[PDB]
Amino acid sequence: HHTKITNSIVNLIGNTPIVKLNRVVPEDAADVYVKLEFFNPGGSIKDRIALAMIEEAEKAGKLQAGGTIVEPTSGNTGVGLAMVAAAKGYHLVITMPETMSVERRKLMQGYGAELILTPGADGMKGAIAKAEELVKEKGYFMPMQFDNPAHEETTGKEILEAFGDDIPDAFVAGVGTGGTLTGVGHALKKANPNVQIYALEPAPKVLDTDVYNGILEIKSDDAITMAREVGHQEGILVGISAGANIKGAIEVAKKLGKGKQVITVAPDGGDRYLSTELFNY
Amino acid sequence: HHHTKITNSIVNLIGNTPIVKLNRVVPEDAADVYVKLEFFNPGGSIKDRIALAMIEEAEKAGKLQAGGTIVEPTSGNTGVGLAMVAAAKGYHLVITMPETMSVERRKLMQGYGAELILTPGADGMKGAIAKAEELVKEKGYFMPMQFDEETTGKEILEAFGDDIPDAFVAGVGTGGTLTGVGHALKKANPNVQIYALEPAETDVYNGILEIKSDDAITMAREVGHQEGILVGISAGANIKGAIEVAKKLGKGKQVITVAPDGGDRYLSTELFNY
Repeated sequence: HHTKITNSIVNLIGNTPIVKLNRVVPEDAADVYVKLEFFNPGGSIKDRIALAMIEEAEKAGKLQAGGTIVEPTSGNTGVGLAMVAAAKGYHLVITMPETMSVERRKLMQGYGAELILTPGADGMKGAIAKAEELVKEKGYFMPMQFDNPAHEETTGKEILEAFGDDIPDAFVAGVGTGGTLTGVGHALKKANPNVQIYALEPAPKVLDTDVYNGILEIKSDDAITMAREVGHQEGILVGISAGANIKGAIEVAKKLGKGKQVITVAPDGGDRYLSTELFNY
Repeated sequence: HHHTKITNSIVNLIGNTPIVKLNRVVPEDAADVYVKLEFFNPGGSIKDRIALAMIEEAEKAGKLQAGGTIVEPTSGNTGVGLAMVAAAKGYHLVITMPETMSVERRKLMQGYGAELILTPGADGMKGAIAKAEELVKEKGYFMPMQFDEETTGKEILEAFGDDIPDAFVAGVGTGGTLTGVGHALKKANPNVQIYALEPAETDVYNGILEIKSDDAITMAREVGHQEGILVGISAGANIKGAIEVAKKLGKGKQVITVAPDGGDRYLSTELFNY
């Protein structure tokens, strides 16, 4: 059956659908499928990685029932975690600059996260320190950031779940640091040694490429064009970052050729870009 | 077996938003309450699957051909789902609407390649209906008729995941959806009780429920906090009604309701205090 009945919201975390593109892909390319992460507020790969870390903390005794998660976070990262935290039944404390995520914080608060606004003057440093202080002072559990070195097994399984156990010939995604992408690269590589992993960037900033086959750069105007094409032709209203990913995925698809599979991700919907030249008309 | 779906087409997701048990807000001695999370896909509603069903029926009947045009009137929160559906389907879509329609909603519709025809703001939905009807009469475009079949039934049942509850609760709307749902569910289970929710002020509804706005907001906040599902006010109203029904049904039975709206849409409102 197409409509899923599930006993818990937690089963949905990072489990947004993976959808074939049927109109914008060249006839001679690999198939391009897009994980529609923008569907569901806790619907990203990163979100299920965050759920994994929470489960592994339970397993390692480091977080017990009616405990508190503390996290120096912002954006759709913090929204995802707030979703995850409330889904799992834990009190969540988010520390952030007062200057960061006007209204995106109301989203976090909507999931019953406790927000601690740190002074603008320090930025992220002030937020990190306050979280660190809260660990030291209140005995809250702070997730280790994925990017920094100092289980892998549960991580891999969780990533595989977010893929629906589909192992592509190539995966293409945006990066913050590249941390998430590295974890994904590792998990996919376990299942297919030949998988190609591509970081996508817009047209200091220095990536760790150890697990990557390629860094792809996409022009902003191209990202917008691709997004509009997906909207019009596919009926999936993707954002600019999604559009950038789709454009990248197609490039890789043209190289791979017929009968291969490329997976990419749509982190963002068109909704977020109402002010931009995405919505001309 | 697998939680992430791999799918060949976006069309397969239309009306197929997940049905999720509430685990915290419902008394243990009540029926279970499940909520169709319609807001977690832009084409994710029951109404959207109904619209796809109508399109497929027109296709099969030849009332809509390849390279044909769908025309539909719209106002308020309505039109985005259809635009999704049409672009998914590969057809030209013409949407008629009062010039008083949200620029936001319009750009969304345009984002899916919809052609917008702005009808006089003074004539509201009636102007939009007449223009749509005029376009049917003039150019032979196909109008769904989603405004104030055996395969219809089956498609509604698919939007339920073939889960037939003891009770279903939803907002009245214009009439369309709730009527169709009530027929398909009663055909499937003659025992089913249907409840129509109204804002506190046919043969299909067993009961009319009224839920005060304050109640709706409180419910929605509790769902956000306790369940981790950021629902809107109208969802809150539905969940409150569902629980009331659930309390009367008792342990071992099932209430299905719908979340039409996310919390997102209400950042201005009493929902976001703090």
